[PDB]
Amino acid sequence: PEEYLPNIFEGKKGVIVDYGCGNGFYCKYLLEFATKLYCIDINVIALKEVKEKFDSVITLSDPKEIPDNSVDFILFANSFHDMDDKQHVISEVKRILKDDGRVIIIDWRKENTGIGPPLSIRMDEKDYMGWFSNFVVEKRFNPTPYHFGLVLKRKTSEGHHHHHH
Amino acid sequence: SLERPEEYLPNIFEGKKGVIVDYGCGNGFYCKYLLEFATKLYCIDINVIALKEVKEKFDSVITLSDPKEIPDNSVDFILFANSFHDMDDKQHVISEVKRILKDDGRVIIIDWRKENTGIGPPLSIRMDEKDYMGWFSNFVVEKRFNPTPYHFGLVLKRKTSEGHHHHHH
Ligand SMILES: [Zn+2]
Ligand SMILES: [Zn+2]
Ligand SMILES: [Zn+2]
Ligand SMILES: [Zn+2]
Ligand SMILES: [Zn+2]
Ligand SMILES: [Zn+2]
Repeated sequence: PEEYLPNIFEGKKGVIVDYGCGNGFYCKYLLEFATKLYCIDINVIALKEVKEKFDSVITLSDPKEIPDNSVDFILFANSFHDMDDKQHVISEVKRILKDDGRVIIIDWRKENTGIGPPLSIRMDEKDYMGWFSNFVVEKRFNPTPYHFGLVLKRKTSEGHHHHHH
Repeated sequence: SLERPEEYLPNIFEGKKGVIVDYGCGNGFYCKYLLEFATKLYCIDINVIALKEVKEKFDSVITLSDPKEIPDNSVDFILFANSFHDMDDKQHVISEVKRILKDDGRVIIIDWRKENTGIGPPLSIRMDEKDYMGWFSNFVVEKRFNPTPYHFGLVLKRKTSEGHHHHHH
């Protein structure tokens, strides 16, 4: 995790959102790069466990109170596939992310791996880029043999720019 | 500046730097004074642009439309500075005040006296001590102070309770 994360945040420390933190695994690895760190999760127990370890982290049930055009990186570590309200999620990601921000996807490979979650709930790159349709992949990486990783960025737009700042 | 908060805030906060909430922060007047005392500072206001101006000037401040995302039993001081009397959902506000405040937390009220002082908001919308304690009825006044000659000021603590303590921690 040290193996791959620094490559991604190496250049630019900033406002990070751990979107669907559950486990709380990735938080310690994000704190080193974070001016502010938000952890968002619908599960209240999971949020308590994080507040108990890490007092500086802003815990939220939902991204509503994250200001518009304020976020540098959003991480979905194994979290998006079973998240509720995927449309609302994508819509909030677009609102909170700066024009120059990045979305980081880490999820299980769409293969029988033996461990990890049920195969029917798993998504692959092509599935992610259906939901994240205003984005394009900028890098790929391999967190473990059973996972994949994307770093995503907004499609360059020429139309109007209605994204509020 | 009619209000000179350097003259009464320190006496309140001195012993006890901590988690503070400016509830109805509006103007954002009190923020610089509260920053020198807050381990965390939350600013709450329904007015979306008022919050914007607070964000533009004070980046450590956590701005919220509402106190929902503030954790249970996590707060030391809550300030209501000229803000309760016209606040929406007063019973929802008291309820949230009770949920987020610690057992030993304090509520600070500053508001306009309920007489015609010429300056200030219309006399009809104003509340005195007695009005405040109808809303903050699980609390008692611990100290009183006079921020200005047109304002009153209270420091409030929770009533001591013999019974159950259902307040989640
Ligand atoms: Zn715990
Ligand atoms: Zn829904
Ligand atoms: Zn934009
Ligand atoms: Zn402004
Ligand atoms: Zn209402
Ligand atoms: Zn309690």
